[PDB]
Amino acid sequence: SDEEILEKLRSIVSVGDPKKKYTRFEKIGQGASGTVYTAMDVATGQEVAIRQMNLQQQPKKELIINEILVMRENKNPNIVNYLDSYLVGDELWVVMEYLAGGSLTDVVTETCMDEGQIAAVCRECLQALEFLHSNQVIHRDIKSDNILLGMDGSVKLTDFGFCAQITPEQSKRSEMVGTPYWMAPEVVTRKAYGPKVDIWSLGIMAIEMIEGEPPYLNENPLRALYLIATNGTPELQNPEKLSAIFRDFLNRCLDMDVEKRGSAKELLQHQFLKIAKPLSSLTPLIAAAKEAT
Repeated sequence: SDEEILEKLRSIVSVGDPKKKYTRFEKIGQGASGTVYTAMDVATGQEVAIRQMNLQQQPKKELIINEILVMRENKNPNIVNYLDSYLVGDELWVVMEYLAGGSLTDVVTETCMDEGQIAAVCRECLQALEFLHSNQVIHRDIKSDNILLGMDGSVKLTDFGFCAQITPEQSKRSEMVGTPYWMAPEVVTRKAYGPKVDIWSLGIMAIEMIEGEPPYLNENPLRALYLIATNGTPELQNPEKLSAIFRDFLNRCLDMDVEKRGSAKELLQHQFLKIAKPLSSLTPLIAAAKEAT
């Protein structure tokens, strides 16, 4: 009930108006997710990202409540920090830390990452996934667009609008929520998928870092899914150009047999991650992609 939803949100949020706590707002996005602004927390100095949503015109308010509750109880260095929330009438405000280095998408479409840089990003993403999976949370929409970067090269996962919480019982999901091009075959070829769908998506993200886009980006999403389900593990355009350990890492992330596919815990031990360069090695790419917008 819209009424119950407001009472639930009322219990979650901090009290009052945020217009006092933040100052130099600046409107960025304005999609259907609500209006996003950059602003400054006046008491800590921290620059933040604030999403304002008019509730009565928000579709699935339960997903928003789920998102806040999951973020609040699953804080981690590799996840964009959820800071606070406020409700002013039917206006809901969600405050997140702001990362000034844009997203991984900007980097893969505007620059050329070397293997040491790719290994670093893959490691940081796997750290977030091991943490989430160990806490029974499946992100379900892993893709470069959901990987935000700090100017210092910090790598953090965001957008928990489609996550799932599982248990011993209800250990598998079946709802199709992810972005087509990054979806694991089992999301389609069957029902009941588990945490490893995020590992598959990470593998597609690695392909993005190598080739600039996920396989089949050129195709209608509807056709991509059929291809993903019928072609299975994607073929690289120039596999010979990659080191043997990077090819092995990709093979483990993109295996068709879910049981065979690596888990986050297993992949954090992979030798490909050991060639990772310091995260600050990403700063030049981030700066280049920020300028080339």
